[PDB]
Amino acid sequence: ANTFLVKEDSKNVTAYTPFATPITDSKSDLVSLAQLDSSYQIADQTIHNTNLFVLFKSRDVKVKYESSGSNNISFDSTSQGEKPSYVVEFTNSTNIGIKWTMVKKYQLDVPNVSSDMNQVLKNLILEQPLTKYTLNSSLAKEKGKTQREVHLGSGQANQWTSQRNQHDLNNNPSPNASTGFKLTTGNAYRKLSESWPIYEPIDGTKQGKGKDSSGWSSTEENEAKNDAPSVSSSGTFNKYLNTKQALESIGILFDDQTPRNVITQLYYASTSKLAVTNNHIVVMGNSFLPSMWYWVVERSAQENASNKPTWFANTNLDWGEDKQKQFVENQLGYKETTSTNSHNFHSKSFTQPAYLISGIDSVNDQIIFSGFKAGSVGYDSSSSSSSTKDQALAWSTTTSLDSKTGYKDLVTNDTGLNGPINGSFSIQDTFSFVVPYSTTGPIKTAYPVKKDQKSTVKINSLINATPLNSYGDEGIGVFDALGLNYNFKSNQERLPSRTDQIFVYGIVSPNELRSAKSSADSTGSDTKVNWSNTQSRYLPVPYNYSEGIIDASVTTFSGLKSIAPDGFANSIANFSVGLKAGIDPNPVMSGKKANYGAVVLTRGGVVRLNFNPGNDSLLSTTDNNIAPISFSFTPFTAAESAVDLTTFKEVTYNQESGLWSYIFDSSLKPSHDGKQTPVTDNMGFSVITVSRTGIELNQDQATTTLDVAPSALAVQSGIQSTTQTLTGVLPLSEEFSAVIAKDSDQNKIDIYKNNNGLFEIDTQLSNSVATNNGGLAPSYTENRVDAWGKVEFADNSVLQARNLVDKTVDEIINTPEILNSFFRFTPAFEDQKATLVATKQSDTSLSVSPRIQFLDGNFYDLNSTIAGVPLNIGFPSRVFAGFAAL
Ligand SMILES: OC[C@H]1O[C@@H](O)[C@H](O)[C@@H](O)[C@@H]1O
Ligand SMILES: [K+]
Repeated sequence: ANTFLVKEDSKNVTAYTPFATPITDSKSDLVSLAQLDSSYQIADQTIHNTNLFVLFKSRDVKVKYESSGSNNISFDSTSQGEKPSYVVEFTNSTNIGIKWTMVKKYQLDVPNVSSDMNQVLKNLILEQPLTKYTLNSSLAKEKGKTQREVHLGSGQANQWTSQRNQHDLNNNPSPNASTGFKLTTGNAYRKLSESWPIYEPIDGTKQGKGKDSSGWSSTEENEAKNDAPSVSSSGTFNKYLNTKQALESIGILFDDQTPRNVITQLYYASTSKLAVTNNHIVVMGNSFLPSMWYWVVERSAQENASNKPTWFANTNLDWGEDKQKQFVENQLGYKETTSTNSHNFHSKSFTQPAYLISGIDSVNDQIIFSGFKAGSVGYDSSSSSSSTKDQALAWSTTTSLDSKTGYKDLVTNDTGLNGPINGSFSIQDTFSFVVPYSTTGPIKTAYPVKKDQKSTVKINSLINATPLNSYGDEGIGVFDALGLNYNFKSNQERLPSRTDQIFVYGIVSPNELRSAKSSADSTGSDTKVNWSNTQSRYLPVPYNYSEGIIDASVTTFSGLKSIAPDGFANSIANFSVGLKAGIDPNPVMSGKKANYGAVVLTRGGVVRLNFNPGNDSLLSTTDNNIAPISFSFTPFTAAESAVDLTTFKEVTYNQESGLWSYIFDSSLKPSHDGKQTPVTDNMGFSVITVSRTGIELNQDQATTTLDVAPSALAVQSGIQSTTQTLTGVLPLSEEFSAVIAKDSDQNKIDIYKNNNGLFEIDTQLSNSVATNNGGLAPSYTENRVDAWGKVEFADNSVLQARNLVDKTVDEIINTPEILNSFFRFTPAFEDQKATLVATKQSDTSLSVSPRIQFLDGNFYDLNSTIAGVPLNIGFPSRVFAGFAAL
């Protein structure tokens, strides 16, 4: 397709030429054409093999979770909420213009619930979602019991050394290590059948009700409402933010002022992104809410099937080592043959149940994904003298200082594997949050349930709204979240978490997508998928997005000062958006296959994912000292960091340039603040351009293997505005972009020109391109250097003067270099090219008409079409006469 598809609104897609003009009648209500009702909106769209695949979801959708029976998750079929999300394949049925017709329609059904799964879902609890306005202090949660309070009691670290052997804690130096955080204050935690509030606590260390749902609605909700009342009032906001409009902006659904139940929000968020292969449609969730499931649709699915989603809790990833998997699985909750009705994901042999998915794409017949591990830990829901009551069980898993430095060794270090170990330690006359070693034998970690309460205790599963496991308001949590934990060695290597701020990526083969479909369709007990072409990576938020961190008074989440420039009030929770794959246009040594990669934005930088196209694997190298070479992180400068990542609108890739274009649109900002103040900086847009860097695979015998990861560079391109409403950005070429925007209520075309890496508006080219006189393409004027340069034809007297009269028309016509001498071209931009096309008119004469490059690098002439429609640009023709018939 010689066209650009532009989503004009939530229902309509219009086809645009490279001249930034709409193809007449191309505008299509794809919702109406999918035979869906007006409550449906376009979530995402992609081209595969010339057909258009669109993901729809409905603002009317209602889902319920019933703890008993066994079709536990269903749509609310009463009223009008039986509104599943749909993928639709459209094909263009005309050779002239655009007429979308529906080919195939696929319903995304609610997930199956096994007996085993439903025992976990029963007491599953989920944090209220993170917004734009969530503060470091909002996330902060009350520090839980120490490891020795849980095990021994109110009863002294004098008896810590005598006793740690009777509680499986041999040689453990960390009696004062935290066992997690309290669920009586903080961000609201709610079951699948409950609703999140519109209120966020300013200090979650004091003002939340956490999971104390019943406390919230009888006591604290009234307080929050009087403090933080929705705009018509104006309130004090001493204690609570009100983020209703910010919740709406991230796809939270509402019955008036009340958010719909969690299961509804999960389903609605879960149908956000699609990708398409020869055999499959894959649907995944957005970067804003955790998702617990994803669809694998078989494109052959009969004309009307219910395509079942696969649980992530049934989807085993390779985390890079078996050990990196154990760290995640051990902190999911208490496993035990001995305990009763104590059901969590770990105890029921499930794996990591939730991700904050960056996006999904396809290259060749492979699916590529990335996301953040959503924090998931056990909590103690006991009712009576249980010490950890109403407490989440979570702990830093950050590698000790003594660890073998060399990635393999850093990430497989035993520190905090089975339970708590870090807090604070003064070695010599200096200090560390990290345990200084990994004596009388090997150091032991144990799960913070004391031996006696082993058979009585109720440890259930929760899911956090961010990539942090541990919200506890201690020093280590800040250092875990911000990447500040360093060894004291030679080359001073950074010590990673493997539970907090963990990024996940992979490539998924068609067989691997087939097992997921088989897991989703499992009768009875849960079937499992293994995805083996996957990795994880400790990816903290840049420490320089915070201020005033003490060391040389220890700062925790409740006092940590955000200066985060990227649209988030918080400086501790990482975020990712716009994963996108592309084939490298740069040739490879022959007998090897084309290179491909993907990129994704995270807070403070771009990540490059590197694949080996030989066998559609993660790129790797033989040495385990150097870090999985499938991942590279390049930090942003100030200009990239100033971009509000919550305004991400779309990402395209151009195979000719080998460049990614990330579009940001400020109209996506919410109407109002957490203080209910109208947001006024919602005008404008921004483009970030991503390019590959480093030595790429298979250039020459030398680079058949690599021991340095290819990476990417994100550059705020110069294409931005604080004044215009965006309609679209057309990346015509590496040298040019067209922006369609409105100042008033009509669409204006701006041409941005790339000057040595920086895009600048070119007002003369803009005026040339915009002067199309209501046609599809820029006008042509003889006397003007316009979008088409300027052509001056030689006079007819050049034939006689050059003794070309002694040549025939047929000779001249088969000598392109003679007929390049019948004009002088002035280019409008450097290296714009032009040739003359010749036509015999008689035995003695011919005409010539120019063929001229536009900004896209394509040649146009009298016969040019877009979508089969003649452009009728207005190129001249010139007769030359007096040639011989020899
Ligand atoms: O158990 C920890 C203790 O080890 C002993 O050898 C020292 O007396 C203390 O300085 C230290 O706090
Ligand atoms: K011209």
